[PDB]
Parts: sequence; C-alpha cells; structure tokens
Amino acid sequence: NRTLIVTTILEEPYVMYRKSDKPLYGNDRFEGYCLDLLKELSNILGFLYDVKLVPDGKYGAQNDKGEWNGMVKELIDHRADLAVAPLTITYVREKVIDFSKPFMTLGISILYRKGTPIDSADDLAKQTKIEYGAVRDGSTMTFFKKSKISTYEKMWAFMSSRQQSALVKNSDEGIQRVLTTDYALLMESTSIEYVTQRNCNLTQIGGLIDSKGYGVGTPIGSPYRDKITIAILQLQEEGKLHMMKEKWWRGNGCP
Ligand SMILES: N[C@@H](C[C@]1(C(=O)O)C[C@H]2OCCC[C@H]2O1)C(=O)O
Repeated sequence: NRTLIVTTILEEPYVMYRKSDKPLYGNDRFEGYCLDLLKELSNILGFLYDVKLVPDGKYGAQNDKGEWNGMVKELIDHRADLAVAPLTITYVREKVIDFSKPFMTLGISILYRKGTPIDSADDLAKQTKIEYGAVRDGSTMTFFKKSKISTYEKMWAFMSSRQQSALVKNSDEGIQRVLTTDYALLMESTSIEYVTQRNCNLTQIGGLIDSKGYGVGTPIGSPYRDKITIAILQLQEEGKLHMMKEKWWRGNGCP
C-alpha cells in the first residue's frame, strides 16, 4: 500500500498551479489534464500518490556522456514510480524506460505569426532572417539534433549555432519570444492548438512533421506497468480521454 511518487512538470493546460486565496498544500496545489488523468488512474487501479515537480524542470534528454536528466532521469534512478505529464514516447527513450499505450496523439509543428508567406519547415530552413528554435532538452530538440534529414540537419545547425541563442528554457519563454520578436517556435501540435486559440495573431505553419503520442512513464520492469496501460485503454474506450481533452482545451476560439 505504498504511496507512489509521481514526477511531472509545469505545462499548460496539463499541469498548473490552482488559483485560490486559500493557501493550498499537497496535490491540491495542482490541476489540469494530467492531474485529472492521474486521478482517474488512482481510482481505476486504487493507489495513493504524491505529485513531485521534476527538480531540474526538464523533460529529459541524454547529454554527451549518455547521461539523462529531467523526468526520464527521475524514473531511471527510481526516484519516481511513474511520470504523468505531456511526456513524448520516443524510440531512444524506450531504451531506458517504459511507456503506456498513448493517452494523446500529436506531432511536431511550427508556431508563428500569421499573415506571412512562410508555409513550411523548408521555408524556415532555407532562410535565416526569421529566427527559430525549440525547448531545450526535450524530444523536439533531440528530434532535430539527431535527424538525418537534410532539411532538419540544416535547421539544427541554425538553432544550435554559436552566432546566437535560438533555444528556449521552456514553452512560455518560447511563446513570449514568438509574440515579441520575429521568431517561430517548433512545438508539439496539441499545445500549438491551445496557444493559437488564445492568441489570434498566431497560427500553425504547415502540418505535423512527425506523428507520435504521450504516454505514462514507469521504470522499466514496473509492477504497475501493465495495469496502467489497461486503465488507459478503458478510459479511451469509455470516451473519457476525449472528454478530458475537450474540458481543458475548450475556449472562445478565434474570429
Ligand atoms: N513533449 C516533449 C517536451 C516538449 C517538446 O520538446 O516538444 C516541450 C514542451 O513544449 C510545449 C508542448 C509540450 C512540451 O513538448 C517531451 O516529452 O520531451
């Protein structure tokens, strides 16, 4: 009857600080898609838990020494029983940790101002006037860093160049950069949808350049590993995941 440690990260509208004049403590301090998800899992599988924000505020990437950081690291060193956040399922990650069936699908795309002639990653990679980058130490950064596709290698050379600092610490910083300067942020599509519907001067440029999903993470060889995936299929089957997405993404839109 262990009380599980859940590693996660701040990211709208997956995990956010609950607004209240009543100083909150514990898991009550947070709310969002992922917390509703963790709550469902908690009830479907009957387990206790304590939400812990990843110390370094990173999603997780492997440096030069093959050393991991972020939530991925927290799982590897068994400092967390599971990770419940917008954690991207990737091949390189599956080498060191486990992922449940996906609870949400998405893909890398481009967030930029509207009304410009830019229409694709190619239009971005061929030029240098418009600055562009991604969140440091995330699956999108490594996608470009390790790509063998000519276009993306050229983009990585630009966003990682010494001439400048094209990468951003987190999504907020990236978004602010797009709104105040001539910058395009390569970001995952479900967040681009969220951001553009709340910033009508912004838009997605082109379509998704890859296709993947978010899954619950657990240390390889975890006893919960199978139950988690079962509960996910149940939530998906019952239309529950769809309801949760709609609940947190609902808004006035752009007209
Ligand atoms: N899902 C990524 C993190 C991130 C990315 O590297 O694209 C950063 C953050 O960017 C905004 C959308 C949610 C997050 O995606 C990951 O699991 O590493």
